[PDB]
Amino acid sequence: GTSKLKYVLQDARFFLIKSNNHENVSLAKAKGVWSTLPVNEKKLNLAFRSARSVILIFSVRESGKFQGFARLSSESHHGSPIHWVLGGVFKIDWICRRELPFTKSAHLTNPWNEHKPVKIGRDGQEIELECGTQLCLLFPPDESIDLYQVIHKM
Repeated sequence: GTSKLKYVLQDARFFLIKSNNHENVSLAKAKGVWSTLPVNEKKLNLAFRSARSVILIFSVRESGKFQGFARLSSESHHGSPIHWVLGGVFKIDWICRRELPFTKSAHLTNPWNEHKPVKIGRDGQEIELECGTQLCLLFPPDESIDLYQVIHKM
């Protein structure tokens, strides 16, 4: 079902994360971590303190798709070295590891990026609440993830 997902997304904040390659998203999916440039690190740390859930929605540049979305479980901290393909490290809990093609989100516009389609935005672009909620609900359900665990951290 979608009820626990909607609960996690209630009053959440949403950020578009762009990656240059699939390897970095695969690493983040396996290790439950993400790292970003300092200008975005500061914004995510501010948002983590401000909202019950902060959701990162990932897209690999030129893939034409989103690769999934996750929730921040920590502020950034400075751990084991991650061999990214090229600041601090955020811990993240994945909510959906399934893909969504850009074609399926063509009806969604982001008020915080001039009402451009939500697929459009620089790495770190915030997505307004309604658009972000609708985008996350478009993804295929990831039956391998139990959101009971995610709820306990809020």
